[PDB]
Amino acid sequence: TGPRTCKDLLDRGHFLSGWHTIYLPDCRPLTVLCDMDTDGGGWTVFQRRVDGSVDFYRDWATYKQGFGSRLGEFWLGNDNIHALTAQGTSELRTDLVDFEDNYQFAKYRSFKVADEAEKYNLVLGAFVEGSAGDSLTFHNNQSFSTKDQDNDLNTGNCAVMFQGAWWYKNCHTSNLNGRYLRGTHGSFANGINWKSGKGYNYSYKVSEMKVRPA
Amino acid sequence: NPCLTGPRTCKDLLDRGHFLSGWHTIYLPDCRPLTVLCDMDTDGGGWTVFQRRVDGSVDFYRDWATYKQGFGSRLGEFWLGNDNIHALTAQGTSELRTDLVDFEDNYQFAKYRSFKVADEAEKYNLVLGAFVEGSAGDSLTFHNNQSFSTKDQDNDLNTGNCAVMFQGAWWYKNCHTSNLNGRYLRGTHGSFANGINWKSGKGYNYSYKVSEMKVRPA
Amino acid sequence: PRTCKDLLDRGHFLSGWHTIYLPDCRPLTVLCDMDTDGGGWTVFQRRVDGSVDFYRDWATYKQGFGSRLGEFWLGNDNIHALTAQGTSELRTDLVDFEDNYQFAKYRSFKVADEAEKYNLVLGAFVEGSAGDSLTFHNNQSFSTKDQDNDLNTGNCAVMFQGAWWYKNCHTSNLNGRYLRGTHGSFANGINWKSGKGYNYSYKVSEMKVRPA
Ligand SMILES: *[C@@H]1O[C@H](CO)[C@@H](O[C@@H]2O[C@H](CO)[C@@H](O)[C@H](O)[C@H]2NC(C)=O)[C@H](O)[C@H]1NC(C)=O
Ligand SMILES: CC(=O)N[C@@H](CS)C(=O)O
Ligand SMILES: CC(=O)N[C@@H](CS)C(=O)O
Ligand SMILES: CC(=O)N[C@@H](CS)C(=O)O
Ligand SMILES: CC(=O)N[C@@H](CS)C(=O)O
Ligand SMILES: CC(=O)N[C@@H](CS)C(=O)O
Ligand SMILES: CC(=O)N[C@@H](CS)C(=O)O
Ligand SMILES: [Ca+2]
Ligand SMILES: [Ca+2]
Ligand SMILES: [Ca+2]
Repeated sequence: TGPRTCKDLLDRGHFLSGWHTIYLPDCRPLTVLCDMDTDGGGWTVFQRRVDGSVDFYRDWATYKQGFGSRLGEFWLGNDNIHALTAQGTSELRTDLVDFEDNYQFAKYRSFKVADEAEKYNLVLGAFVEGSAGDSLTFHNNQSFSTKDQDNDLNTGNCAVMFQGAWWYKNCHTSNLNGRYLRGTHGSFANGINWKSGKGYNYSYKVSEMKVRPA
Repeated sequence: NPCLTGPRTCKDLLDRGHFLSGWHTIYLPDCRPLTVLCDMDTDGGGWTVFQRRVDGSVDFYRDWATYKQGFGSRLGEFWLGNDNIHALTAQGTSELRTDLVDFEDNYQFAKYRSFKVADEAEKYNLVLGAFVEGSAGDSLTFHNNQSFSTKDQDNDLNTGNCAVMFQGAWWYKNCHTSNLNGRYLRGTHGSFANGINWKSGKGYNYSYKVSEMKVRPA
Repeated sequence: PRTCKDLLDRGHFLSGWHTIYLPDCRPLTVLCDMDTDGGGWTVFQRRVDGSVDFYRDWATYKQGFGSRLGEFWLGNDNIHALTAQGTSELRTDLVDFEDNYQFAKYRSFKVADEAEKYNLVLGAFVEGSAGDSLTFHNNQSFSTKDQDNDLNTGNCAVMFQGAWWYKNCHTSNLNGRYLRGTHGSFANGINWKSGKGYNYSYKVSEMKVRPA
């Protein structure tokens, strides 16, 4: 048939990382970023923060379809992300870089997101390994919330209090779609924050969330 | 049959459900395929970007032939080329937006009702519609209905050579008030108006960090 | 389209990833430098920011590694395939941390297949402000940390943290560590000895081929 993941492509001898066009179960094309280097390679990347050039404080319609630049930061979009994580079993990996260049990460057994009707519900496996600690199981079975759509289990607005979008609760222990605040920041838990990573007051330089059939 | 069944613009591609910026190949009026950068993010999406400065890696002080055909890198800085820019904006009405960024991460912009450049025979004459809006202020209306000039081909209205004088390439009049193809001078410079300058923006003595020029069907 | 020069001829004036066809007609996406010295160069190595680790083994250099988005080594099999039929000039481009440019050029450039240990076959130096720091390495095997093929009793890949056609050991070390300017450490950076010497590591390095 044809390539359906970055796993396929790597196996087919595409060894350099970059944008490749894979085929959704639905088929229908869809060009994605492939990380062929990290942890044996073949990861499809749906989120990337690198320099704070793209504004992530976006609404529902935008997160649905995705936004950003293949040239920089981006969200692959929730419909795509669902299509992508729906049919085998993908394992999520997160990669975080502080402004020292100390890498830290988190690996998870499985990773699925429900369709838009299910509100892009997070179905997270269990923390495997990762020097950044588990700052995401906390958000299991919890709908995705955006500025123009409050779904969080909180009386106020998590998306707005911490200026981001996430599967918020009351509210978060992770906030990778938050403000790009450049290292330690006075403001509270509103940067690119990994609770168990560098706490609620440090915003990483680099954030990447990627998948790969386990 | 791909000339017939492909997209004509970055707008078409947005319509067909490409929401990420990047290089897509579109088909020009003469059926010729061309790979352009689509900015799908800014002010609505569907812009075809034709110039981009960002880090000063590419040298923009080039002769006529090179501006004609295009030069640079999809990976970074670039000019799409005068023939292409003309073919883009010939049959139809396209609006132009200018995006700018300084070294303290201020974003500004300027937008224009229409934007057309003639063919080479007409020396890529600029035909600029009215200023719509922008925090950058207007620094392009001044250059309306002027020829494009390079160092090795002078078509301005200055007794001298603007392109040489201000080390760029533009629809120079006498001489300029914007100079987005000037030297990558990195913030405030001591040299006069030879940077990537937008006069109503940060004047003749500050060169921006980023510049982008893009078109969308009006 | 069989090379980047073909593509330039067909009106592709911007540098970027295009897919060409290997002489056996296998497709391969390569970086085409359409700007330098007349354009048409297929790029097979690139350092620029120090984000990729170049201190790799034989398998990894054989197949290629890195990102289209940044730094990479096209892979030895591909570099062989590319320089297999005909004659290809080599250009080495170097940029320092004051943005000064230096280059080197060579009449011809060929690397043998894996059997002959990706042996280096180089033509005459023609010119370049970096000076000739590659001829010294002509007719040598490629070495990595795990497969030592040099003419030194020790391991050169390990001694100078890179991968090259090491003799005893090197006068160029472009796959060395990204050390960022002048370094006290001896000869283990992105080093071109006739250029900035054994103690300066360049900001940018590119190695490219084009039909002669
Ligand atoms: C664009 O500029 C040209 C000159 O390059 C203008 O030409 C002049 O136009 C006026 C009419 O208002 C004539 O009286 C002059 O004699 C013309 N000079 C030349 C050299 O032809 C032209 O008018 C401008 N066009 C527009 C649309 O403003
Ligand atoms: C905004 C951005 O990240 N773009 C750069 C990243 S290297 C580019 O590829 O030109
Ligand atoms: C951020 C980046 O890479 N630039 C985009 C704007 S979203 C572009 O104009 O192509
Ligand atoms: C022909 C042209 O414009 N290119 C020149 C600089 S003017 C060059 O890079 O050698
Ligand atoms: C990215 C590349 O290979 N070349 C660029 C700058 S070196 C260019 O064509 O201007
Ligand atoms: C190329 C290289 O060194 N690879 C190592 C890990 S980086 C290996 O697992 O064999
Ligand atoms: C966009 C960019 O320059 N980053 C490269 C670094 S080698 C990458 O994504 O791998
Ligand atoms: Ca609420
Ligand atoms: Ca003049
Ligand atoms: Ca040895």
